[PDB]
Amino acid sequence: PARRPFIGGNFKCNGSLDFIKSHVAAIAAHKIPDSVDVVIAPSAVHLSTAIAANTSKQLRIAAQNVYLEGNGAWTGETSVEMLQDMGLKHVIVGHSERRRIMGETDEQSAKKAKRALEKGMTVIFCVGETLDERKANRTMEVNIAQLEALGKELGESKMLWKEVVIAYEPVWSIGTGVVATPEQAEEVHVGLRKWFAEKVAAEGAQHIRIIYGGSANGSNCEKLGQCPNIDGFLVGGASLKPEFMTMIDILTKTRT
Amino acid sequence: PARRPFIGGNFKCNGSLDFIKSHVAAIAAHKIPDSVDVVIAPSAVHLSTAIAANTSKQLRIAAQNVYLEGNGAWTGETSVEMLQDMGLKHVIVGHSERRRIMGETDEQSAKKAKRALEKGMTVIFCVGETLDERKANRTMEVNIAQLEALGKELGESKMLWKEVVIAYEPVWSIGTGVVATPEQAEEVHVGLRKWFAEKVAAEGAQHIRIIYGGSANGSNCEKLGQCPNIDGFLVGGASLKPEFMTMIDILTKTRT
Repeated sequence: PARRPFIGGNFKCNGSLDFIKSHVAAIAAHKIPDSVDVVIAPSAVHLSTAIAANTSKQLRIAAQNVYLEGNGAWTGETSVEMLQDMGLKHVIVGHSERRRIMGETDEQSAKKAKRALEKGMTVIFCVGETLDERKANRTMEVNIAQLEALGKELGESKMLWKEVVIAYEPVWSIGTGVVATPEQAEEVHVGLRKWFAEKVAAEGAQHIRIIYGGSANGSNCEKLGQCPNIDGFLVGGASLKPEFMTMIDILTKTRT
Repeated sequence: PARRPFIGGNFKCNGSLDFIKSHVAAIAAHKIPDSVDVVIAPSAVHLSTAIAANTSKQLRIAAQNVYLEGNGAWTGETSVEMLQDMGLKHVIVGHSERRRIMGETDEQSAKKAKRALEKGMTVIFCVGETLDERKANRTMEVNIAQLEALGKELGESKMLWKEVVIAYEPVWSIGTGVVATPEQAEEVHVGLRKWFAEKVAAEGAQHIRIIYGGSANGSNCEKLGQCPNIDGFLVGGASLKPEFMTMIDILTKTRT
């Protein structure tokens, strides 16, 4: 059985008010089919501007991060409550920039995800290995460890996992212009799906979306989208460009 | 010679869209004199809502945090460029919640501050010791170390320091309802001003604002404001309440 395809655009720390207005309008003007989930994640200060600019009935706005506590004395942090008050359904958790550059631990990412999921959000949960870890032949060990941390907070819970979208982004592919080959990406996605079937649920493994990120763009996404276990993309740099819309079209054509 | 008094309200991780609209309107309706700087720092997702609600010609909106890189691949982070594009002049850097709970290092806080100052922002730079550090009689050593980290990035630079407001908030006073006595606070502020005179500039020490935070509220702020070296307040919990306006009035009456 199959999955609703998913494409997310992570703007990261980019944008101005004028850009958000113009780019969100451009995406919203694209004919987005009802058969694919399309989500964009502007920087936190731009979320309300993006929501106001979003005239699409399909496009959804997401956050790039959320904290693991509710409202309270957490200077600089955003709560799930704040995001839901703004009408958001989606949030990115555990992006490799936060894990590897900003010191977000496996347990911290897992706790953020659990809190968001328990409150009814859809979490795009990111995992991935560094070039060093892949050279050491620890690719699956690393990715599985990141997921087992979420598993520790959610276990086998049903429908905690229902609204998880796993995003595999090899760290060596992020912003480097070095995309994983379809073979390399599919191999990891197969491994993640086997892990899910074994440690969570066999039926659940058939339904969970596992998307690929890391230098995914309009030129390479068709071949990735043709891989049985790659349900779509988490797009960084290309999400700031008109080619993001081309990717939506390619994903639709290849997987619906 | 003397200082323009400064009062900042840090909302921390609190608020909904409706609250921001209503509370910013309430503050903006207060008669704020031209003689005092009054700044409020909503959560990042609420900044644009607060800016739209702010009809005051005196009140300024500030951010609670900013990253130490420009725009780029920093998922979950906000750049100085983004804040300036939104028209903001002020940012809180090095809040003790970020230092002590979220692992922001002295050097990281210093680098954030330097970047913001170089771009023309006013930085509310927070320092403070824990109860453990004070028990160990290391209060001044800790606070000075946090400032020397900024000094390392700015040195004796003129007018890098011109737009710094130092905020002393003993960690044991944050959200605990245990305010420092005027005697305790003034003693630290004297120490910080002596440090500034010795390590930065004697004339500069006469002009830099050093504000107190940590359970400051409408009931205790007059006695603090009467201390020669306490130029105002960084207000947490009370900034979410109507008593914030009472504090503005008390600060004006005591220091102008």
